[PDB]
Order: sequence, then structure tokens, then C-alpha cells
Amino acid sequence: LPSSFRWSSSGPLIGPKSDSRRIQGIKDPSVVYHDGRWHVFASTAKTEGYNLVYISFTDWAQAGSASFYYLDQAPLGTGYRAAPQVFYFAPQRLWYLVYQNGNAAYSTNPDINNPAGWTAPRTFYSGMPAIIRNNIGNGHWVDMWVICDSSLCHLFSSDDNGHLYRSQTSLSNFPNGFNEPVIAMQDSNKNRLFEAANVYRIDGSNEYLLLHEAIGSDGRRWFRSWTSTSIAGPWRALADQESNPFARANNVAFTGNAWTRDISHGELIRSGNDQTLPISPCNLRYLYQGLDPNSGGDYNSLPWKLGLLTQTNSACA
Ligand SMILES: [Ca+2]
Ligand SMILES: [Pb+2]
Repeated sequence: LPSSFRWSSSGPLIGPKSDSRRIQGIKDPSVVYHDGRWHVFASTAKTEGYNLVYISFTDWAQAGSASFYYLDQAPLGTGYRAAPQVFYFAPQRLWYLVYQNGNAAYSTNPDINNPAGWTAPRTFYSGMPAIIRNNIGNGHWVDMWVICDSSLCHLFSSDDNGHLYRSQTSLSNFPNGFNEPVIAMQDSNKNRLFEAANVYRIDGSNEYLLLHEAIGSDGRRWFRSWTSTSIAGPWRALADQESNPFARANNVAFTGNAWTRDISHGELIRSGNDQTLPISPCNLRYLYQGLDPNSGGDYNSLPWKLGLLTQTNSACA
């Protein structure tokens, strides 16, 4: 894995359907390739609220025409749900879908191909942990992310106030037993460490990759990156500056026209679908949300669409 990045971006691939839901943004994607298809979970966003959608397609050229399965039709149900993470928890032979509902929440499903099967929400904690209540400011508890190694499971989350939190539990007790979070990383400037963590095992190394969204000096979204030998840190900067970013307008080429100046809440294409959240260090691809740089108005109404970054300074195949 290199210490600087360059990318080529697609155009917008996935946006809202034109249906009575009048969804304004498709956001916060999670993605796995399984049995010959892409499986994308995303937030639906509008002024009125958030819920989740499942999208599947064989080929990236067909992503835009893929049908939506609105997950409020499953037991997962209506109400607020946002920012999903899908993975297969191999010891239980169950897929998990992690998201926020005001708490840190999850659904399960034995079959990712059955969107109707996602369970009604359960939570990882009984309420907002004290350390998060104490430090959240007037932020929001968001962007729940699980990664496990051979003995522990970790649950990361953000507060939109410059703190990244981490709880852990044993692999055998998951999803129960998550302890009081510690502050895994923090910045006194919330914009430098804002939301939307990703944490991955880097295949072929004894290292982990942390990505985290920031709001830059130009007001635009971008990603910083760090690595560590442990999921518990300490984290060392990889590409974490505006002049050496993980992903930002200044290291993203477009084959077509530049349709976004923001590189926001995304996920890397993984090398496997299990609870270890592995990536290959080769040919990185980042499924992300962007929007027209002339967009304004209320945050929840912004016209976010999903695109795909393909690494152009790849170290390998
Ligand atoms: Ca996410
Ligand atoms: Pb946000």
C-alpha cells in the first residue's frame, strides 16, 4: 500500500429513483461482491428523513438501471435508519447490516440476496455511552463500523465533533458485550476528523487502514488515512493532509468532466466479505458519494450520487 494516492473517477453511477418517495440523495454506501453480483446498501436522504435501500447489479455499467429494494418493506422497517455497513459474520453464518437509528444498530439475514429478510433493529448498547454523551458537543452519533480480528470485534463510531470512538467485545459474544468506548482518535478541530470512518485489514501485511472524512479549508469533503499494526491503534498518518490526501478533489482525475468537488462517505471494494473487513493493497477502488459543486441549501436535501474511484498509482494487480 502506497503513502500517496491518485484516482480516476467515474461519472455519477447511482442516484435516486423518480418515484413518490422523492428521495433527494443516495448516500453512505456499503458494498460487497457476492455470487457474481454487486450488493450495495445505501442511505436514502431527503428533508423528511433517512432510511435504507438495497441495490444489486452484475456490472458497473448497469448500476444506474438497477432496481431499488426499499428496506422499510423488510422487518427492518420504517423510521430513521442511516449509513449502513454489510458483512458476513462467518461464525454465525449470518450477514449483518450495521447502521444508526439514534443508537448503534444492526439487522441480520442468512441470505444477502433476500432483502425482505433483514430483521427489525437491535442495538449494540442500551443507550448512548457516557463517554459519547460527554464529548458529543452539538454533534450527532453516526457512522457505525465493525471490524473483527481472530479474537475481538471492534465497533467504531463518530460524533461529528472530532472524536472517533471504539468499543470491543469477543468474537464469540458478538453482537453482545461491547464495552465502554475509548476515544481512538481525536482532533480539537472537528472538521479535521468529522465522520464516516472505514477500518480495514490490509491483506499481505500485519497492518490496518483507517480512513476518515474531513471538511477541508475550502469547505469540501475529503478523506484522510492512517495505518496501524492494531485495530486499537496507535494510528500513524499515511496520506492525511490536504496536499497529500487519501482522496480529495486534488488527487481525483475524471475520464469525463469533473462532476463533484466533494469526495464523501464511501467504502473500498474489499478482498473478502467476512467480519475481518479485508482489502487488497492492489487496484484500490472507492465507492463514494459526490454532488454538483453548485448545490446548496439544507444539508438533508443535497443531491448526493454514488461514483467509483479507480486507483491510478496502483502498486500491483
Ligand atoms: Ca459507511
Ligand atoms: Pb453528516
